[PDB]
Amino acid sequence: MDEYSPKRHDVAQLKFLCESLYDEGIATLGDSHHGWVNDPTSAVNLQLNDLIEHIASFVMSFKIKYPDDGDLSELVEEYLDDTYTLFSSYGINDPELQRWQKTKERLFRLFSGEYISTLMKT
Repeated sequence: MDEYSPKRHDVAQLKFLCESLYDEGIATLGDSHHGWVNDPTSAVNLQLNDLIEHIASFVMSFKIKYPDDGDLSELVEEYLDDTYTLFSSYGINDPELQRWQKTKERLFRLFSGEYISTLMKT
C-alpha cells in the first residue's frame, strides 16, 4: 500500500478543487469584469485556467493512486475541459456553460457521498 500521498487528502482535494473551481467559475462567469464579456486574463480566469490543468494533472495522479474512481476522475476531467472551453471565450457561452454545470452536478453526485465516504474510510 503505497501511502506516499494521502488518499483522503487527494480525494478531498478532488472535490474541493472541483467544488471550489465551480465557485471560482461562478464568480468569474457571473461577474463579467466589464459588464458584458470577462477578461480571460483576470485573476479568476487565471486561477481557473490553472485550476483546470492543475486539477487535470491531479486527476491523472488521482487515478494513479486509485483505479475505481475512473468515472469520478473522468467527470472531473470533463468538468476541467468544459471550464477551459468556457473561459477560453471573452464572453461565456450558455450551452457550454450549462454543459459545464451539468458536468459539475454529476461530479457533485459522486462527491456528495457516493464512493468518497467508502474511499476515505478510516
